[PDB]
Amino acid sequence: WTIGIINRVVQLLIISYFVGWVFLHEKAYQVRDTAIESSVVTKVKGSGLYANRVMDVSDYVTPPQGTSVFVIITKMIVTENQMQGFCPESEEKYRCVSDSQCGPERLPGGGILTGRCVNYSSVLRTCEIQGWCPTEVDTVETPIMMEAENFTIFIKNSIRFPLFNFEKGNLLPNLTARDMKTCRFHPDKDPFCPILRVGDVVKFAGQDFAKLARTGGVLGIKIGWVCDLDKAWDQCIPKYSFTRLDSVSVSPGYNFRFAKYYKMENGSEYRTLLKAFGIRFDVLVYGNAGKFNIIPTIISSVAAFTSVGVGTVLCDIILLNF
Amino acid sequence: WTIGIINRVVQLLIISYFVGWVFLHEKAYQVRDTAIESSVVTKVKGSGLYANRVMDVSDYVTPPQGTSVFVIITKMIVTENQMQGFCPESEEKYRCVSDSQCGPERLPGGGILTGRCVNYSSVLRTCEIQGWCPTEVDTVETPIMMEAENFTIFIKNSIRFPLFNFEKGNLLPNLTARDMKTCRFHPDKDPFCPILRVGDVVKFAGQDFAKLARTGGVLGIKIGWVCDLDKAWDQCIPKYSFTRLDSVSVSPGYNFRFAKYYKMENGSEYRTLLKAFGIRFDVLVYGNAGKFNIIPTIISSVAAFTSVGVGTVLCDIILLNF
Amino acid sequence: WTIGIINRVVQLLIISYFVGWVFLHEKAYQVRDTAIESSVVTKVKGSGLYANRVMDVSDYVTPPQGTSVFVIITKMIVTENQMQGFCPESEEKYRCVSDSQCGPERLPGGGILTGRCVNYSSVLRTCEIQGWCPTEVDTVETPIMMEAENFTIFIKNSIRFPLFNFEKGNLLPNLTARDMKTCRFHPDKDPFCPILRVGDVVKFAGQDFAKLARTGGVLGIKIGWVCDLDKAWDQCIPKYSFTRLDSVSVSPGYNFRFAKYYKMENGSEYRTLLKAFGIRFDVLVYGNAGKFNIIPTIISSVAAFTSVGVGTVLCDIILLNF
Ligand SMILES: *[C@@H]1O[C@H](CO)[C@@H](O)[C@H](O)[C@H]1NC(C)=O
Ligand SMILES: *[C@@H]1O[C@H](CO)[C@@H](O)[C@H](O)[C@H]1NC(C)=O
Ligand SMILES: *[C@@H]1O[C@H](CO)[C@@H](O)[C@H](O)[C@H]1NC(C)=O
Ligand SMILES: *[C@@H]1O[C@H](CO)[C@@H](O)[C@H](O)[C@H]1NC(C)=O
Ligand SMILES: *[C@@H]1O[C@H](CO)[C@@H](O)[C@H](O)[C@H]1NC(C)=O
Ligand SMILES: *[C@@H]1O[C@H](CO)[C@@H](O)[C@H](O)[C@H]1NC(C)=O
Ligand SMILES: *[C@@H]1O[C@H](CO)[C@@H](O)[C@H](O)[C@H]1NC(C)=O
Ligand SMILES: *[C@@H]1O[C@H](CO)[C@@H](O)[C@H](O)[C@H]1NC(C)=O
Ligand SMILES: *[C@@H]1O[C@H](CO)[C@@H](O)[C@H](O)[C@H]1NC(C)=O
Ligand SMILES: [Mg+2]
Ligand SMILES: [Mg+2]
Ligand SMILES: [Mg+2]
Ligand code: NA
Repeated sequence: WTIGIINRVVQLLIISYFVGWVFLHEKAYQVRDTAIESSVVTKVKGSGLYANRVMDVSDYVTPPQGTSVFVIITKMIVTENQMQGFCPESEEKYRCVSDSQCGPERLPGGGILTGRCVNYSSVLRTCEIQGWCPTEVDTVETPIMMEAENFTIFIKNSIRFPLFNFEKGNLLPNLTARDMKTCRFHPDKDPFCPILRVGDVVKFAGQDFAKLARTGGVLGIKIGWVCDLDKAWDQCIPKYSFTRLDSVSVSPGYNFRFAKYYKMENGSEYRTLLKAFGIRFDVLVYGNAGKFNIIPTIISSVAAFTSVGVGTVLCDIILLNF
Repeated sequence: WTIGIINRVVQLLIISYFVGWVFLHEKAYQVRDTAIESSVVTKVKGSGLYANRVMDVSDYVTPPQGTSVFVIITKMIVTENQMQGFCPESEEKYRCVSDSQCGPERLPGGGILTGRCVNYSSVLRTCEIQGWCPTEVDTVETPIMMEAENFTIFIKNSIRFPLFNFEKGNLLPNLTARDMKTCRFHPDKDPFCPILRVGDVVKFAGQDFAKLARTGGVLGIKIGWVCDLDKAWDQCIPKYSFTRLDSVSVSPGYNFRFAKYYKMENGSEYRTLLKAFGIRFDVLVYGNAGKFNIIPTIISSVAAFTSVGVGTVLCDIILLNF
Repeated sequence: WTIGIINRVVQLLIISYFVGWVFLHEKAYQVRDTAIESSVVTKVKGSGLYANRVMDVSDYVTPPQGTSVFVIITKMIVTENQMQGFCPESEEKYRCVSDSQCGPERLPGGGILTGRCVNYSSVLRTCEIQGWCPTEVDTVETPIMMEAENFTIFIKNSIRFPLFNFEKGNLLPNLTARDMKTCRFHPDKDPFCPILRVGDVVKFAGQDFAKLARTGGVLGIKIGWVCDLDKAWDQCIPKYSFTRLDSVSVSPGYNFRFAKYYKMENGSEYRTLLKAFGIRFDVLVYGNAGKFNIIPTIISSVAAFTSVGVGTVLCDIILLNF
């Protein structure tokens, strides 16, 4: 009966269209490269005011070289002119009553205890320690450099898909509405401007510059490179997303210590101990490309052929049986 | 004969179970993401004693920001108060007899030679050089800061599987037997404590803190994120492994030079030249996840179908022929 | 007719050889690992002359620790002895006529403006600013440290393929024609020498050390690890390639600012502001290995079987029809 092949031909048409759109949708005919080889170079611009001092790129930016990870110092605690010596630590947790509870057995991971219970002040008695004297008082409150919000982060990214030897950069003057020296990344009005306003990045990650500058934090300028190398070089485009990575028992925020080391005319050594709070930026470059390949096109093809081949039989069984 | 389909039905049962367990075992039905997007933040705590000086985080930790790569200085060679000038180098390899063998042709990659053969001491005659005077004597023996062993490395890691947009952190208070502020990673008793005792990491990598602190070395806190995103968020868990990366013609160990730069009241410049030996830590974040997908489930399915389909024929040939 | 199976047997022979060589060529029987876990340690050696000063590793290398990203300073602009204070900026773009155009509305991202239009010199009138005084004059011309060309970059790389737990290093004394302490990477005469002459790397990337040292730049020592773990450990070998990553509205080159911070006997603070130009090196470690696997061998096998199975029919149709 001719209806049997019009039933069969219909079977083939429908089933094969479903399969075809599914595999055509998932690019099963494509091999994929997911090991993006990126190089990141960053440049920060801005000047701020902290106390009655002006902070510039050399002052609040560390490291200075512009790696994929860099810090903009917003707040900082200065313990000026420390000197190797003996002095009572200021932390209440070192509170003692007698030199009997200031032995090595107490606070092992801590600083170096002399073994004397000394009077830091009249209201606290703490174990004495050898080290940079006097000790740091990390419990006071200090201002934050608000100008940092208008600072700007320029991200130049040069990536390479090595499986296809397809290298490209994120500087695209045609894709940017404005000039490169003056544009400013807006996810909508200019999503390819490589210049990000700090405060902008803070918002894109959904965070408040006040609390963030106060406690410090870690943000991620995520650069995504999802590309179809079957298409044009013009189509491999970077998409910027933004997220906070520290999120959140443990106290949020981010701070590190570094000393400026000065020496005296007679030769004794002294340093300015700096506990720095700021915003660390991590440029996370992800990317994956896909090219037409003979092999995955063939495994996907075989898959589709056999699949439709069983579908038409099971459907003959379901229709006939009904 | 009904035995033919009981022979055939048995064929199908057995062969199909083998194939089924193999593919079910290898998760061939799953697509996999192997491009983990990790952010690493580290914090070291401890104080040590070196000579009659106390070293703290600002002193022995570099860089101070807590990147994925950081150094804990254990030993260091100080050449204090160098000054641009002329002086005889101290290395025997620069030994000369006359200014005839101290020409540019000799030791090209080396320092800057003046061309004079001068008497460094009474027992060595070396070519004179222009630079930081006096020269470094990197052949003496110095102590090591043993307290570093009790120092602690806190690793906060925030990773993201971008193919499934599955981000998660390694801070897991439920998975940790003790509190987070006080736990200590033990591969067995607390394998999810993010705090690693330095000496502990040294042992997990199978190394002796004495020789290591003496010569310096490179260790890897490997964080593995093998995950089945078909399963629960609770199942994506990090596994910490540890390894030494420098291993091993070339001299083992690890050392770098940095100068503390000081200036004089009259304006001449002088620096403290520091050859630092220590332990570099590299947090190597690896990870791969797998989710059920229609496409790999289909290619794997087709594979299994055709495979069993040929197996039953070859087995009919082997049984019948016998 | 026996010719039908000699036609069919020929069909099978030819078609199956084509398919077989194609899949055997693409290693479809192999699973692949593309997430290389590399550790990079670098060491630079050399001394150069800048002005009448000698620069050594501690002077021109930053950071000093030898990460995967490091800078060799070739040129630098010194603004010595800056001091918080008030002074007219020197950039023409801050040119003013009256204090009316030196309000916060002007040059928002810039430094901190006092609001006074002051006379920097007799030929320029600029807005006054609070900060490090005097201001930087980044428009003059300075020399470059040419010795840097003969400097040497030693790259020790320890990678790990985690899907197969296959770790290995790039130090291969057997593969190197000469000793390790004295070899020098030549793509041809010694492609496994881990020591790269700076100038050499500059050439391999197709660049001129003069213009590059003048304006600074970013180069990539690309280490490739393409490996067949079905083969011997001796066959997993690294291949060094070289490329310039900044390439190229925006001004080429690379420069960053850092200050050396000095303090006075009476306590006022002053710094040497350094705008550094040099060559940044990025060791880009890529790698992918492939091992024989049951699963991809099976999907590829099924693929080939069905494929040839349809080929012989379409060819019977093409031959018969002809
Ligand atoms: C580490 O601390 C313990 C106290 O908790 C102490 O007994 C031990 O001596 C310390 N280790 C070193 C090497 O000082
Ligand atoms: C950039 O713009 C010019 C127009 O002058 C065009 O010819 C060129 O193809 C564009 N390049 C890309 C990569 O779009
Ligand atoms: C150096 O001078 C300071 C005060 O000027 C003094 O406190 C210190 O003890 C001196 N150094 C030595 C080794 O006496
Ligand atoms: C590099 O060293 C050689 C000696 O090995 C010397 O002849 C040459 O001039 C040096 N290159 C530069 C740029 O100084
Ligand atoms: C953590 O513990 C609480 C118990 O109070 C539990 O409800 C929660 O689901 C746990 N979270 C995870 C991720 O296990
Ligand atoms: C600065 O003073 C030191 C000793 O105080 C002296 O050696 C040096 O020559 C002086 N600087 C100059 C340029 O003379
Ligand atoms: C940022 O700059 C604008 C001028 O463009 C200024 O009005 C605004 O107050 C600045 N933001 C902060 C936080 O100072
Ligand atoms: C290195 O050379 C020695 C020859 O003494 C040889 O026995 C050894 O197998 C070689 N190792 C490799 C990895 O080629
Ligand atoms: C410190 O001395 C310098 C000159 O020696 C002077 O310019 C400065 O004003 C002094 N510091 C203070 C706070 O007066
Ligand atoms: Mg304290
Ligand atoms: Mg020496
Ligand atoms: Mg300027
Ligand atoms: Na298949």
